[PDB]
Amino acid sequence: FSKEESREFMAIFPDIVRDLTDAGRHTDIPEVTKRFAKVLQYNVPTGKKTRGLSTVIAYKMLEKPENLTPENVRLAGILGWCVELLQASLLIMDDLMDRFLAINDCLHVESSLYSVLRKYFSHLPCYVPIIELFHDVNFKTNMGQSLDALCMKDGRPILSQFTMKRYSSIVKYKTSYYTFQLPVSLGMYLADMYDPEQHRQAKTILMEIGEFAQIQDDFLDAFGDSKVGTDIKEGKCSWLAVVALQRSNPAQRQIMEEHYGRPEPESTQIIKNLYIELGLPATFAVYEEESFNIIRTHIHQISKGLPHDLFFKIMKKIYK
Amino acid sequence: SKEESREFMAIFPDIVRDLTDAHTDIPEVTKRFAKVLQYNVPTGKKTRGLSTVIAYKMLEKPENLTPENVRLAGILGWCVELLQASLLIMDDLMDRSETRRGQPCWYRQENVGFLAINDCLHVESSLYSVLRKYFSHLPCYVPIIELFHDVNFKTNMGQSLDALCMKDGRPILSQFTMKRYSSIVKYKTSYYTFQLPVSLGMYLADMYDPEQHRQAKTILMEIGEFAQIQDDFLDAFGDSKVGTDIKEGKCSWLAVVALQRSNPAQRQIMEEHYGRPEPESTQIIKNLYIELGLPATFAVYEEESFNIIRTHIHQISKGLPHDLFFKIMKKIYKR
Ligand SMILES: CC(C)=CCC/C(C)=C/COP(=O)(O)OP(=O)(O)O
Ligand SMILES: [Mg+2]
Ligand SMILES: [Mg+2]
Ligand SMILES: [Mg+2]
Ligand SMILES: [Mn+2]
Repeated sequence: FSKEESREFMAIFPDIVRDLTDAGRHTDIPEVTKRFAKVLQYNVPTGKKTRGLSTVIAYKMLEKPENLTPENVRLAGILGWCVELLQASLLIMDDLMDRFLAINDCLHVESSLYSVLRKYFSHLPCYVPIIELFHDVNFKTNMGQSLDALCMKDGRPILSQFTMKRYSSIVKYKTSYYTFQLPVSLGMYLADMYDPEQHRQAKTILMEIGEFAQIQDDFLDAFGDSKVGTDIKEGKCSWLAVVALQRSNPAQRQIMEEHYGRPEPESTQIIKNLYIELGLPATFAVYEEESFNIIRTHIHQISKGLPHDLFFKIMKKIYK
Repeated sequence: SKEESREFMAIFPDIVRDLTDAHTDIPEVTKRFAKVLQYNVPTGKKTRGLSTVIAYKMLEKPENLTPENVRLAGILGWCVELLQASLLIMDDLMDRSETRRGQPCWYRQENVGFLAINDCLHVESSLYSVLRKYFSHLPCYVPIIELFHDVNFKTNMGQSLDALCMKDGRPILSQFTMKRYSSIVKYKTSYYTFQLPVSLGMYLADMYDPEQHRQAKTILMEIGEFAQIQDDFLDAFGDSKVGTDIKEGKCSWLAVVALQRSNPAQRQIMEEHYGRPEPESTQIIKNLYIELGLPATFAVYEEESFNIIRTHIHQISKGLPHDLFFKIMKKIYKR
């Protein structure tokens, strides 16, 4: 992202906080409104805002050059901040259901994005498609979180649940819809692109990129140079665990049953040793090359009047 | 009414099918979501959902009250019940409560716990899918979506304000003012319980005049304040649900008025014993409420508030049926 794109995007955030904390309204509840400003300030605008900035970039690469006014690019930035409010609610729910934050802050922050949408977009033709997209993405993300939870019982991973079909569904519902589809579909709607066939062609490619993104992340959790990866300790339905179970003989499966999802550092090393024995690094290398080629082909084939350069830019960001 | 109750209850199974059986790649999680809805949504009194139907029936032109429109009002009532179910799932986890409507709290069910947070957000998100299915073609669609999102935001402000009356699980009695109490009740309870059903009835009746919505709101916030004060009173003075407001350190009307009326010695009993787990501390607080004459104070408030609200309803500007607001008063005051 350019300095100009980043600075213009960041310039919106203080307005969003003022909008949501009723600045100029003279509220009857100033204590809790001031607290909510801190919830937003402490949790929403920090670090990389990749999903929010991707919303702006998607809009800039989908819209007609003539319509790329400072006003329309600022609307794209506001949609980007609504994606970041959703991201912040999800990260808050993560901080809560593993560990100042109150349990209802995740609900509150999620609800706040709809107030921002009403303020800035309610008079535009894209309003209803955009709110329905956020509604649908919220519901599907919750389904993905529940499907992930159905892989654990009484603090132990259920290895019979670790199928590639279930893994692919968790990644799609829990992560890819809100991370990859939502920014691009928002850019399309702000560009007055409503055609279901266009959204569908974008979705096919974005779910493929999202699957590689999570598989790469799962690979690096164990095999990256260090955050220090805890997927094995936490019993996560990781791509590595799924493929290990596909590749295991009965003796190797017994090692997974005994040592996967255990707190002891030695058990994490036993699983890493089994992943090495099973050739998961070589399997990832083959998958990275094969998935790159398939996705590149699908982007070359993209039709329905969609630009290729947006999808190539997304693919190159993930694959480097 | 038997007919109203049965017609309303008949809609629930269709809504569960709409939300779980219309994602064919993930049947395990749709089957689980059906159980989340079946446990948390349809077993209560459904006062708020039924009140949405009654509000609509009293706001709509009699000649437009078709079975089809009454069913739409019922679907909106179930969306209110979905919102409430999400809120109580979350509140029960936050308050670590044992039971709700005489069932174990959802978060206490095997392998839920903090996953109740995801179930809360899921149940709330689900009502917008119901709205899209049945209302997307109607002029009331966007006002209704916006009302649900705004009431969710305001209810969260109420829940967070309630939490600013506690520090590390101990009540902050300096926070227990009638001003803060009134604000908690308005935002945490009255908006979703009283404003939302009536405003939904108004929108389905194509009544969009913000001033009609404002006048309804003034009366409904007054009725909602009495409703919560009565509930607080009965938590301590009701005849056996066994009330635990004292043990929980709740910012109750009884605690607020006790602090107004207390001499320094009585204040110290509140400081020492309010929000403690020991049964004898609850007894000490109840005994202080008796010493301070809170029963007589409630009896006077019940009489005066009834008369003041009846006066305000008589003054409601034409367009709104006084009968609707009197019917709500009669439900709450039982007269
Ligand atoms: C944003 C959220 C989660 C709002 C909760 C709304 C609500 C009605 C809580 C119950 O209040 P309470 O805990 O004072 O009373 P009860 O005794 O009914 O739990
Ligand atoms: Mg990871
Ligand atoms: Mg509670
Ligand atoms: Mg009560
Ligand atoms: Mn509570």
